[PDB]
Amino acid sequence: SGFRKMAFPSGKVEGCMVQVTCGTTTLNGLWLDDVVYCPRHVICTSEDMLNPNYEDLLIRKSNHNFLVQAGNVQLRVIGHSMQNCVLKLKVDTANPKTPKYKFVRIQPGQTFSVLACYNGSPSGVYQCAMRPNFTIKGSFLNGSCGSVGFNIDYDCVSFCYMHHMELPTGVHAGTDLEGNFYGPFVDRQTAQAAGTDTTITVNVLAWLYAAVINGDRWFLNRFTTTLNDFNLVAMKYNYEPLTQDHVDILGPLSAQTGIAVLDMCASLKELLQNGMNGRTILGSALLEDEFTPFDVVRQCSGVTFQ
Amino acid sequence: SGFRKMAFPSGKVEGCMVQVTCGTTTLNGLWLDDVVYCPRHVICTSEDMLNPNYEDLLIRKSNHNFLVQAGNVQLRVIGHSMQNCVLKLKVDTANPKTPKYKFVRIQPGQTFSVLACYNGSPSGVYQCAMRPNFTIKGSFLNGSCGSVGFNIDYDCVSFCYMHHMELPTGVHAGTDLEGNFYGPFVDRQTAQAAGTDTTITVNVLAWLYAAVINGDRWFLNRFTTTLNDFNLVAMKYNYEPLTQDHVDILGPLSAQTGIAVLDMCASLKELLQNGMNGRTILGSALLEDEFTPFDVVRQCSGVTFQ
Repeated sequence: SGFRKMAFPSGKVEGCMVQVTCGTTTLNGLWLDDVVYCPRHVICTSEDMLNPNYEDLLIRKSNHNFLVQAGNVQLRVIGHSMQNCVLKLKVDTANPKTPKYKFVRIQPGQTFSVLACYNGSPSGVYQCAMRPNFTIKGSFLNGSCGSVGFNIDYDCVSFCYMHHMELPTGVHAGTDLEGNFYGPFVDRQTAQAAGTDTTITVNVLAWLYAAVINGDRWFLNRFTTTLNDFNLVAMKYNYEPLTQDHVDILGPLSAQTGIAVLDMCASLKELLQNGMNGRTILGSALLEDEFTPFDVVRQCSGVTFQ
Repeated sequence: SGFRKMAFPSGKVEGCMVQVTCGTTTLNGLWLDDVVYCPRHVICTSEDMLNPNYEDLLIRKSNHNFLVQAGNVQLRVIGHSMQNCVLKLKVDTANPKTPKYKFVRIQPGQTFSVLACYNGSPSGVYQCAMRPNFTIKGSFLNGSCGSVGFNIDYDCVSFCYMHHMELPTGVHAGTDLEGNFYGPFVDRQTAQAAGTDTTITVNVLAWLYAAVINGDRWFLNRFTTTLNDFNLVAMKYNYEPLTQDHVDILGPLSAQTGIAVLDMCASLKELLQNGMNGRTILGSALLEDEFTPFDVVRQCSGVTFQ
C-alpha cells in the first residue's frame, strides 16, 4: 500500500549521456548508436542567443570544433547535421550501451521521467507531466540543457523530451528528439509567452481512484452528475474538459473500485466548489494532476521492466 | 531554477537486484560480490509469519532449497548464514556489476532513494525520509520485500535500508544491511506500534531556504526569536526541537541567502501558529520535511556523481 510520485529506473539512460562542447559552451548530449543528439544552441555564445541565425552560425563550425566527452573517453565527431532545433553529431564508434529505444512525441497531460544531468553526468531523476500549455515545471540549472525525458515500456526506452530553455517566468521548454519544440517556443533569448495553464482533469480523477484504493474515502459524496454539467463547473476553475475518451480510459479503475466514472466526477465537483477544508488526500492538501490513469494502474499493480 | 523531490540515479543499484525463492515465497535480494542479501522471512510461509522461530526454520533448509535468479541466469547457493534479520546467501560467481559500495545506518530525518522491485526486477525509484519514529511512508506491494534504499556519494553507493514489512497501519518498516531493524519492530505478523511521528524541523527550515532561493519570499516575516522560544512553539505542533548542531548545518544556506537561521525560525513560528491561509510555498500547501539541508545544497548547486 501507499502512493508515491515514482520515476522510472534510469540505468538504461545513464549510459547514453555524454558531454558536448563547442567553444566555451558545455551541455549534455544523448549518445545512441553512432549519433549524438544535443540542442543546436550549443554553437551559440551568450551574445548569439539574443538573435541567433543558426544556419549562418553552424556554417562557421566544422566537425573539428565539437568535443563530445563520455566520462574520460573522447568521441570523434565525423559528421554534423541540423534537424530543426536539434544537432546530430555523427561519431565513429557506436555506443555499446545503446538500449532498445524509440522516439515519441507525447501529448499534453502525459507523464515522463527526467534525468537531470550536468557536464554529461547524471545528478537526479524525477517524474513530471507535460502541462496543457506545453511547458514543464522542472528543476534545471545552467548547463542542464540536453537532459532528456523518457518513458520505459518494459524493454524499450521511449525518449520524448530534450530540455532547451528556461523561460523568463522560470518554467522550462524543450523539444522532441526530432527537434520540434513542444508549444510555440523558439530557441532564442527573448520574452516568450506560454498559454494559460489548466489542470489535467483526467489525471486528477485517476488520483482520486488511487486514494480510494489506498483507503482515503471521505470525498466520496452523495450526489451524481453528467458529462455536460461537470465540464461546466470544470471550465470555471481552469480544468480541462472531460471527453468520452477520458471516461473510457478510466474504465478499469472504475471496475476495480466499484465507483462509476460519473459518480467520481460529482465528488470532484464538490471538491472544486467547496474546497478541501483543511483535510488531505494521499498526504496532499491540493488536487494532484501529474498521475495518468496508466501510472496509477502501474503502481497499484506493480508492473516491472527489463 | 525550480524545485523537485529528486531521487538518485538508480543504474548502479539496478544491476545488483536478484530474485530469491525458498519454497513458494519470492522476494528481492541484493547481489554484491559473491553474497546475496535478503530478508530472512523468505524461508517463511504465510502460516509461519504469525509466530516464526527462525533458528528452527532455517535449520530445516539447506543450500539447495534457495533459488536465486538474476534475469534469465541462475546463481548457485554455495552457503547461507543468518545475520540478525538478514540472510547471507553465498553464491559461486561474484557480481560483475558490483559497484563501489558501503553499508551505513542512517539517523532519523535523513533522506534516501528507494528502488522498488518485484520478482528481482526494478519498477520505479522515489525519494523519501526516515521518519523520527523509524518508519517510512513508501509504496510497497506484495513481493517488494528486499527492495533497498541507498544514497550515492559521487562514486560510492551507500546502502542504508532493506524493506521487510508493512505494518497493519499501512506504514513500512525495515532494517539496515546488517539486518538490525530501524525502530522497535520485529519481523513477525503481529500488531506493532510505531511511536508518535513528529515533523523534522531542520528539514522544513532548509526547504524554506530553497523557497527563498527560487523566489518565494512572502513568508519572510518582521519578527525574530530565540532557540528556546521557538522550541516551545515547536513542541506544541509535534515538531522536533532544534539544536545548535541543526543551526550549524544550516549555516551555508544562511550565508547564501542573507537570512539568519534564527530569523527564519520566526517566519516558521508564524506559519505554525497562523497557518498558510490558502497560499503555497514551492507549489505546496503543506510544510515539507523530506528535504535535508544537504539535499537543498545538492539540487541548488547541481552536484553530479559517477
